[PDB]
Amino acid sequence: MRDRLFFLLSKYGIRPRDSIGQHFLIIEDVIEKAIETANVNENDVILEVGPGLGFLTDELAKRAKKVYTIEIDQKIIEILKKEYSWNNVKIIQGDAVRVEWPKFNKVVSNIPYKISSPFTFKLLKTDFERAVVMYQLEFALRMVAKPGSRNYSRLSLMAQALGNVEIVMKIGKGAFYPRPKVDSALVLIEPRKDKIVLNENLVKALFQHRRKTVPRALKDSIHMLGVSKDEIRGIINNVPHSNKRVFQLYPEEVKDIEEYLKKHGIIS
Ligand SMILES: CSC[C@H]1O[C@@H](n2cnc3c(N)ncnc32)[C@H](O)[C@@H]1O
Ligand SMILES: O=S([O-])[O-]
Ligand SMILES: O=S([O-])[O-]
Ligand SMILES: [Zn+2]
Ligand SMILES: [Zn+2]
Ligand SMILES: [Zn+2]
Ligand SMILES: [Zn+2]
Ligand SMILES: [Zn+2]
Ligand SMILES: [Zn+2]
Repeated sequence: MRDRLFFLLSKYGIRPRDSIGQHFLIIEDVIEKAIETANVNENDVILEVGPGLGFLTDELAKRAKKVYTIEIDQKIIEILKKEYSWNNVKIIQGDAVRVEWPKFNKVVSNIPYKISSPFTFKLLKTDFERAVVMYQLEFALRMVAKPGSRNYSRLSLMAQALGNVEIVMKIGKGAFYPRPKVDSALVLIEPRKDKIVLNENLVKALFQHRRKTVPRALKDSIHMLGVSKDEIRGIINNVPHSNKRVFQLYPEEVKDIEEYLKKHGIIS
């Protein structure tokens, strides 16, 4: 399967990456394991991103009703059309972060690592049942980080606010060409049944400097928006969870800051 990649790459005379965050999955058992973890059946409509040379895509097309696969490289698409004969796959040309997504109930995909963050935020705001995606292990660990831990960040918060996230297994670096410098991780995401929907400008504001207390953080980001300090100082000194640093906040605690600011005219 590494061999099949080498033969496809030479056949079309193409180099195995345009960019730095890109690694082809080349173990059949990790593919079949992503698919079994996702429970892909003949009724499911799947989104995939960065199909590469169609290894995962081919397996998804045997099992699902319909697959949409988003690919940025027009040269890769010409190869997927020549190399495969799928009735039920729709290749979409574009940056997966920018293009409109189709309706899908599931995602099964090895994410190019350069887009791990924007893809994840975009997905969490989507109506899906289940997603099984490959990331770097550090990024996956960031996604399951708990409030108050050192790697807890905007990503962690939103993942916990909107999803249930488990790392299914470590994936060895041996399993990609070219070999990454670190291991990847098979990650399951389901939407929370009881989502905590937070204002994105607020969260962005707060975690611009997640090391600050929540009063410092709110005062700085709202001054930056053009508002007098004196106009803001009182309202923000009565903000809930003021004894916390931003990186210690549960989604539930952000929600109360939001409703407090909403009530006091700041966010609208
Ligand atoms: C899965 S890692 C490599 C594959 O992802 C594709 N790819 C890389 N970046 C993006 C992107 N932003 N949107 C969609 N496909 C991408 C590349 O063209 C390659 O086929
Ligand atoms: O299993 S990882 O350490 O190669
Ligand atoms: O190049 S990979 O290690 O992100
Ligand atoms: Zn096939
Ligand atoms: Zn790091
Ligand atoms: Zn599980
Ligand atoms: Zn100033
Ligand atoms: Zn609190
Ligand atoms: Zn509360």
